[PDB]
Amino acid sequence: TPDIQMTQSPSSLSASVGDRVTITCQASQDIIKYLNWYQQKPGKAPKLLIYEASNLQAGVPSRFSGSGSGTDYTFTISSLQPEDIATYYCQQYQSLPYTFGQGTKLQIT
Amino acid sequence: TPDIQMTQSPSSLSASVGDRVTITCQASQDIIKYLNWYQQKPGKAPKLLIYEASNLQAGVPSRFSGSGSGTDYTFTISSLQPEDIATYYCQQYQSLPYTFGQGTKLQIT
Repeated sequence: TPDIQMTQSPSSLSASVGDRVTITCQASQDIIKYLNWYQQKPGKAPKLLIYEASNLQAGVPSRFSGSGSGTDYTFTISSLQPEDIATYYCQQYQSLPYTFGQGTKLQIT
Repeated sequence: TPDIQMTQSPSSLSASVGDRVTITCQASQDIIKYLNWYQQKPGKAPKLLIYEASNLQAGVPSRFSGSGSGTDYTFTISSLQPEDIATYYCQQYQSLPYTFGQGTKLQIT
């Protein structure tokens, strides 16, 4: 069985405080809605932000949101803040092995 | 609902090539068997090694194995190899939000 390949773009981004930022993920096969988004700050374990494409988890600020279906999904930060500097990942769980996108490093200009 | 907290030990380990290495992960509540193990090399995304406590994924060397149930789980490398140097994490998926242990950094002496 071929793995499902997740393609994330862009691989790095720098923006100013208060700007809007979007990250996309595309799957090589339809995964219906089974996609998660994680945040990882340096030296730390990943933290689940959004479950099943669009369900925001507890303790996550409302300026984060997720959308999409089929093969194409989007992660949005409506107003970038300093504490948001991290690497962000998408992950599919439609089929084993679960795979991650390559990651987007976010930095402030 | 309280989160389920995962406690991983040790947080860091140094060992020689050919040694046996074990990493433990304990949950603050019974998670039955719903625990995954991931490998992460620096600058790279995590890779799923083991699903539902003991099911080894494709492409993974047979020197890796997983065991446990209830609240206590173990990850074993039967013979440490240089390509094994990475950070390893456990993750529960019995309840949302899914949580990770703090990670074990593995290095060679």
